[PDB]
Amino acid sequence: QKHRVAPPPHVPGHLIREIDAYDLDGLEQGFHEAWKRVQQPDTPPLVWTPFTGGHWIATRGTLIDEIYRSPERFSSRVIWVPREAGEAYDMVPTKLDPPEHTPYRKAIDKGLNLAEIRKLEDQIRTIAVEIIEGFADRGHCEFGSEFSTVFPVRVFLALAGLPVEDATKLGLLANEMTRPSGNTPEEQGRSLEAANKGFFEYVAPIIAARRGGSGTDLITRILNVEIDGKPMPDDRALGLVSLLLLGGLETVVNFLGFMMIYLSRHPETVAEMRREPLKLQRGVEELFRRFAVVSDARYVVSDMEFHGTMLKEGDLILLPTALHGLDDRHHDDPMTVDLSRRDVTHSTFAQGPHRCAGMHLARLEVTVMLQEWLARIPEFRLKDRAVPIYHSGIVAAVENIPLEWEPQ
Ligand code: HEM
Ligand SMILES: CC1(C)[C@H]2CC(=O)[C@]1(C)C[C@H]2O
Repeated sequence: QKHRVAPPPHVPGHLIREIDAYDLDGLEQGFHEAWKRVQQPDTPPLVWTPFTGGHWIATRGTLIDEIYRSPERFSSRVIWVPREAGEAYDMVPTKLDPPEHTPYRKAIDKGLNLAEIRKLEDQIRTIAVEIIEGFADRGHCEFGSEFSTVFPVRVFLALAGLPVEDATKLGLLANEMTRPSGNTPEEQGRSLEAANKGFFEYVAPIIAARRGGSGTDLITRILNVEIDGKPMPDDRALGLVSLLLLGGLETVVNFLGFMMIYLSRHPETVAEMRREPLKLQRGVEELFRRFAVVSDARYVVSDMEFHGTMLKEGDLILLPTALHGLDDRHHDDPMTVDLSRRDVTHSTFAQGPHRCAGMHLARLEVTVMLQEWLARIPEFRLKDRAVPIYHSGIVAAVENIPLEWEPQ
């Protein structure tokens, strides 16, 4: 039974749509397919749902892109639905608008910029190869539990200088951040609050140990960047390091599952990558267009009319990033991966000042993964009659991906 709120006076009945971002209609056929059901030919650009506390949903790529690019009109002071969870959320610098955001993003970029990420290629490759060689001769694996949940976590924990044994603890907190438990906005607010506290408890001793530290790990490097000519304050550092863990543990893991389910059903596309290695390298961004996983929100700063829609200060707008990359008004045949597509524009990493700081790392992990996978498992398929299981939320998830091949 679903919790419902009544529409506020400024929301007209013709814009109401019953959409549950934490359990989308049609989700059993796929996360991306379920969001695409919302984006019908005559669907208004902004629709309002009475679920998850009541909130708007942007249904077209142009609005999603514009909202992300417009922090003065759409603030990050709340970026989660329901509102109770968004108010409890404390990660840095995602809760900040410019100019407070700027010095912290500069600090993060010191650790995650493209030049720094390029240095990581070979250690990423050795992690990938080690895992793949564990099952490549077997002729089958469960891709989720044997690879996609293992490879990016091992990469990030090594990069962050953290013990691999912490993977389970951190994954459980991350699950409750992005798909918080509860049948009620207040309940989900409390679940996110508890997970966010778990992250802060975990990172606080690490921060204390690495301030002024001599380590070369990502945390030491970012933590010791000065903010306004001074050491980063404790409150900001806790949210900053927690956000790095959240991005490192619950983004690429889920992206890889969706990507691999598609490739397993499209052997002609896999064969193109095999025959043309540059098409793989140049085609990775088209994968990011096609397999968005994040759906988060912004806070309407002022009463306004936006794309013909009356919004009130404090209204929340959910931005399902899949509805940019998969918008048929932006991309012809949007559900098809076309490695040669010239225009790959998407909001999978969002836009504007908060555009994903980890995107260089994400791109490199995916590129190295495909290169090492195809070198050892060049052909593969989804097990006959297998049914992946899908979850929707602020970050989408998929599990049960049994793959099969003839060992080479
Ligand atoms: C498939 C992979 C990934 C996707 C789809 C993704 C998506 C996103 C999105 C949509 C945002 C903007 C959130 C908002 O402000 O509303 C973001 C921000 C961010 N991401 Fe990623 N991300 C990915 C990988 C990573 C990785 C591996 C890291 C490594 C730590 C990371 C770190 C960050 C950080 C620090 C920010 C905050 C940037 C800021 O506020 O200025 N992300 N990401
Ligand atoms: C929405 C995000 C994916 C993005 C900002 C968050 O809080 C994330 C959950 C991690 C980071 O990459």
